[PDB]
Formats: sequence, C-alpha cells, structure tokens
Amino acid sequence: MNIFEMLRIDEGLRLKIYKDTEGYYTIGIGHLLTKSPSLNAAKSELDKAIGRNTNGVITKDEAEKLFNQDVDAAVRGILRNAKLKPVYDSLDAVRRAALINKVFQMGETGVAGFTNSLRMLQQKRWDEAAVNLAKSRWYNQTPNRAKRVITTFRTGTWDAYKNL
Repeated sequence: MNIFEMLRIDEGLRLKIYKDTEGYYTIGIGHLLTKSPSLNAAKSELDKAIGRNTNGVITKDEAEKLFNQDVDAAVRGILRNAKLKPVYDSLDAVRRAALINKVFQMGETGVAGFTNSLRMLQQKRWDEAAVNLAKSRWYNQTPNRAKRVITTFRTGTWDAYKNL
C-alpha cells in the first residue's frame, strides 16, 4: 500500500465530470475543477487542465496524469508550509501518507487549521489525536473516509485499507 493506492481507494476514479460530496465539479481521481456552480465553468477549467477540447470527458491516462500532479503538489505543499513541514518530518512513513491524504482532500490551509491535532501528532499522542481529529466537520461529513485516515494516524499501519 502506498499514498497513490490509498488515495485511489478514497477518491475513486471517474472519467466524466461529476459532483463531489460537497457538490463541486470534479473529474478523475478527486481532482476538484471548480467551486463554481457552472458546468460550463467546469468544462472550461477541465480543458485548460488537459490541454485539449474535452467536452467533459477524459481518458484513464489523462486522469492519472492529473493524479500524479496533485499528489506531487500536495507533498510540496506540505514541505513549504511552516505549520505542516515539522509535523511531516516528525512522522513515520505510514502517518506521512495520512497527512498527504488529508491535504489532498482539503487543501494546506484546511489541514493547517487542525492546530490541536497537529500538535498531538507531533507529540506522538496517537489516541488523543484520533479523538480530537473526530471533532470536525470533516469527520461528520465523510465519516468512513475520515475513519480510515484517522486509523492510519492512530496505528501507523495500513489496516483500515486492507479491507478495501
């Protein structure tokens, strides 16, 4: 199991524009296109991203290309953030995957707001941090995914995903 397979389990793969859990226009492997309510705004962002007239639909390959970019951007994002970097450096390889998952889903900024949870992870207070992370809109909105990520942080193993 690695961050790519982990994320592919959590986000799915869709070759046609679709609306995410929040109602936003997405395609491929959880690639947010726009928060705009316009499907036209969405197809435009899509064509810009792919470099061709897509007409709302992409190939597997194009989806994977977007995915490669996004994982890379999430990692670099962590490494550039002064709140995230240190947490990341303090974690083992499994937990790192967990932070990348979070950041991929909810942007740098978002995650950076889990101040208290970040501190607990940093201090290796696994159980406490699992409990704190659950007190969030994130957890309430997408409980099955949040639970999987949470488990990953609590145990430092890929158990939650071995299942899936």
